[PDB]
Amino acid sequence: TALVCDNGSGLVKAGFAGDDAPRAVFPSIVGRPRHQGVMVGMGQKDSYVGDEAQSKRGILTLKYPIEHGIITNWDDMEKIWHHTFYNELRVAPEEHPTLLTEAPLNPKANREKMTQIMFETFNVPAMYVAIQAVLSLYASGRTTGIVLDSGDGVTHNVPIYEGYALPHAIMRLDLAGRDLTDYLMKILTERGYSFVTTAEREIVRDIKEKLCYVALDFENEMATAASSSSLEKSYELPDGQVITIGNERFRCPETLFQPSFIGMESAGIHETTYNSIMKCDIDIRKDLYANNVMSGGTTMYPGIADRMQKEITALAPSTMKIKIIAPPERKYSVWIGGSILASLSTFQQMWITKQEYDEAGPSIV
Amino acid sequence: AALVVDNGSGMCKAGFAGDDAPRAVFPSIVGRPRHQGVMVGMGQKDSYVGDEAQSKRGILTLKYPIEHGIVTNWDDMEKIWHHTFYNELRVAPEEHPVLLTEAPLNPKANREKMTQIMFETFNTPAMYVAIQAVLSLYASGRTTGIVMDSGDGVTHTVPIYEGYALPHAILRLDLAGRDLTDYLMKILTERGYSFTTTAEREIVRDIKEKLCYVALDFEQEMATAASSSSLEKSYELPDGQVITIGNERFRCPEALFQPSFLGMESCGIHETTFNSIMKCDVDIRKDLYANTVLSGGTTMYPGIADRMQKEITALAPSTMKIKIIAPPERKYSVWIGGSILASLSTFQQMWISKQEYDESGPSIV
Amino acid sequence: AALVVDNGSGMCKAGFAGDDAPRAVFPSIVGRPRHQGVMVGMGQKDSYVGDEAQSKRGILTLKYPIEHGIVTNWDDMEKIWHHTFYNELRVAPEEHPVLLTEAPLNPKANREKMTQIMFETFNTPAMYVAIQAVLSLYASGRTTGIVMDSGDGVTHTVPIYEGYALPHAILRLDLAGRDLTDYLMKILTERGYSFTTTAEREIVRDIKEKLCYVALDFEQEMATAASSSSLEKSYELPDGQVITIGNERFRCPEALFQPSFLGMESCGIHETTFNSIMKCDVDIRKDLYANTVLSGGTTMYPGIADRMQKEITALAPSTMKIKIIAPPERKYSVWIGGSILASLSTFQQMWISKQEYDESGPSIV
Repeated sequence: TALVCDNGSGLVKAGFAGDDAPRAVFPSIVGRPRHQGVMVGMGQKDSYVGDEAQSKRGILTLKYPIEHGIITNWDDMEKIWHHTFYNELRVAPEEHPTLLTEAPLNPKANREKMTQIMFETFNVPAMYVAIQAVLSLYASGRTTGIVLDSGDGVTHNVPIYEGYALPHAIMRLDLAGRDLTDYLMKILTERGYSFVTTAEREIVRDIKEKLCYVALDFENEMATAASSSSLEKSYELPDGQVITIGNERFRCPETLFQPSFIGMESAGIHETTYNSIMKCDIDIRKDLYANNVMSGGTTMYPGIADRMQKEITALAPSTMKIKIIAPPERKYSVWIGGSILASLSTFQQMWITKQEYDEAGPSIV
Repeated sequence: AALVVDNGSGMCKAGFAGDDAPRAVFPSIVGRPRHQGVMVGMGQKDSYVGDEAQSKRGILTLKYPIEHGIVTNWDDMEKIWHHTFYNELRVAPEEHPVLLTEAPLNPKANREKMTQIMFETFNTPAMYVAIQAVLSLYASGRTTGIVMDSGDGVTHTVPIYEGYALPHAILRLDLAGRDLTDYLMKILTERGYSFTTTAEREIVRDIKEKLCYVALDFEQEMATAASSSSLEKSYELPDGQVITIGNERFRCPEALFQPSFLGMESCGIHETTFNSIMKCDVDIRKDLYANTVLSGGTTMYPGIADRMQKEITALAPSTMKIKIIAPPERKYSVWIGGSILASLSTFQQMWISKQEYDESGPSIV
Repeated sequence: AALVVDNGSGMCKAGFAGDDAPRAVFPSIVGRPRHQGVMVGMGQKDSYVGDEAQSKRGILTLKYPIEHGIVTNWDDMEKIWHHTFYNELRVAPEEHPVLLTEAPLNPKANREKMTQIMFETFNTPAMYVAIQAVLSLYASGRTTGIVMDSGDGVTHTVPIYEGYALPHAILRLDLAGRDLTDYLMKILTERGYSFTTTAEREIVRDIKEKLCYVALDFEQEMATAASSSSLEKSYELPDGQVITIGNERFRCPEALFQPSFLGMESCGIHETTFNSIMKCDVDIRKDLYANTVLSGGTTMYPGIADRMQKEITALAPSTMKIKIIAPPERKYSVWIGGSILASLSTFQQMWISKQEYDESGPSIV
């Protein structure tokens, strides 16, 4: 049984081929001690990764290595690719062909850095790297179509004709889950609660996952929010201090459609979907909109699919009937797309072997 | 069973002698695979053709081999027939004698060239090259008459005497399909509904069929359209605007009768008819005016017949019955007429066989 | 003196008739005030626009009013002209007639809507609108010919007959300024150059202009680069180490002729031009070939002229004298051709007068 790993900014997803649900599923944090120290039971470690890092947080500084769908630093990444295959997956990489994910339109050196490292350090008999959005479209049973794959780092749009992405029209919008968490922090503060730490960044991303809803309309909602507490959700902080959340519960996910609110001059998601298809062929536009597909983290919200239809349904070319598929299991989609493909009795001529590396080197990726 | 292959200018039809609808229908396109630049490896098959080539497009050079009925280029046209046999009907031409379509106003040297290729390269047992309109009258169960084809870019009026065309009078006029569709694009430019070619030109064509018709009288229909609301038809999008087209619907067919609308020099389509008839035999003339028959895609406008019968009555001697025979299936009349023809046992006493090619060569048809 | 307003998709150009070079040249941007929160208010100037908006940026939702020579919004755009008048040229258009320039097959309703805004909102005495390319053929000193424009967003190949564009041949191909540079970034990164998303996209653009060209033959330029370091050019960053880029400099512009590098389903800058010309009149063609002009910024890669003369000679029949004119100033050519037409009084007895909008209304364009 071979390995599949959808890494992200915030979330790694990993395991074996053909397993329905993933084995390793963990926050890409590496974490440094704020003092030298060893206490009881276990000798001192240099960094803490994943879940280890998430519990150690207060006595750490936390550092993420993947930003915006790109792996910035590799040192940190190895500490994570250790925490998979050894800690979470509980095997030895030696027996096991591995698949890692990649960003729609990742630079070449980066990709071949994955291929260098996994063949040297983790020494796997075979590796594959595979493009996130496409693997989602696969898990969703389709050949052609357009994906919105959004996580803590990035939202992409990747138009696909017949199992192939059209690179020229990929939108990579740098507004996503991190931008939506620190904003939710900022606006809960702009209700009237004092948020302080990067741990309280978890408190907000929790409210973000549980209480939020992509405003089905923006203006109709603000009117009812002003008129009635009816929209408010109570929230027990780990303190016991029951707070409130009301108009912000839509003001936060809304930033996907309007970058105006925070910072950028750019188009909101509805415009980038439509816009990427303007950069695409007319014949296929129809098969692209017919099958919009969603994955990642920052797709997971209430209202967002319903919204994603209506908002565009005002913009596309004259025949192009739309339908926004956000598979309910969507976070794991890429990995389901990976796992099954990686189990395919065909796919054994699609892996890169360790031998292929020792003959030809990293640029084979 | 023998073949009928109706290579309409952009769209080849095929099948067998004795069917009621064409058994292989496809775009007569040859795709030449390409990216220039000295690509190190291209792919399989030097030319694609047909519905394959339609999907394959962006990687092929797509062009119709045919122009107006005429083989422009014999090489990529040969690939059209090569497709018909060993791809479309999955047949073997050495077993299967083929009726071959030829346009109104199409002599001599391609017949002469056609009989070469088909008897040497594709070793057909026998063949007959046959005028598109001359079979179109056969589908309508007739033999004397005048048939009017208008397909994509061609009108055609062919004075048929007894299943024989009188070639000098066969008119071809530069008015059909596109010249009405790009003109209909220019009709939706006063208001106007954006399509241009980015590339909703197809949707313009799509309006043409579903929502346009013929004014029996232009003037009373103008004032009646100015009386609004019943003539206006919504061309809604499953998306944006519920666009409304009114004046359009009768405006665009009218360029057939008044070449004022498009700038082009023409007598009316009614006078095209007259200028086949009066150029020929007189003892057949109300047998022409009473076997005046229609063929092709641009004939199918709902109201042309009532308009035609009238508009020829404005011209012809009083003492002639104008009787506009338009068949129900006038899109495929040529293939049907060919099916009937190659269901005559007497088509054996009629086509040219292998024998007569190996003796006479090219000029035999 | 009357006006000429070259609203190139991200950069407008304005001024008068008679002037050599553009008199107001600016980022076609109109920024709305923003911030969200909900607070006291804002107050002054509901849209800061032009370079005022370009300095502002991170305080205003700036947006791009055009994309692919298609106007994306009219409200923002109206304020581009209003800026042009009462800020840029400091003029009032009720005195000053305007000339405007659009895309080759700028969508129908965009042309008209444009004029409405100019005739009732900005009440011009007169206006001549036309296609950006037609003017650029007049800048090129021609009347008949074909223009292959490549700005930032899309190509256009416009068969102009005697100062008139023919829309049925005019093709538009999504290969331009962005698409070159986004590749060039992905191709610097093999050496780990990695400017990614700092700010240095404009530096990958600075490389593009200052150091790139088009290989004459490709495979022999490959071996020539592989004999090293006269083809490489070193590069000091605004702040940063001297880099060296070699193989790049032709590899990226080749990719106008080659879509496989970008990974796209497209024809090459040479062939789309061929397929544009063939759709034009058999006769006019001789001097469409013999007067291919290049215009727009993304043609500017050195070597393209000798390259493209050869490249069309790979595709066109030998009986026509191929001769690619490319002007040294192929950014300003559309305002130059603009100013040529605007300095010609025959077009005074020919442009859209206010009175003709009082007669015909929106339809007049």
